[PDB]
Amino acid sequence: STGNNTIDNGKTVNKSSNESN
Amino acid sequence: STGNNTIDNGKTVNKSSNESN
Repeated sequence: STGNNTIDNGKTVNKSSNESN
Repeated sequence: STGNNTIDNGKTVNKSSNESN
């Protein structure tokens, strides 16, 4: 908000599969 | 969003194989 009053909204979705043998 | 209302969307796909012996 100043003295126009800029607004933002964010989403991140981060799956990360893994395997090791 | 200001007081135009810029929007962005991003995707990254990062596989990383590995092996060691």
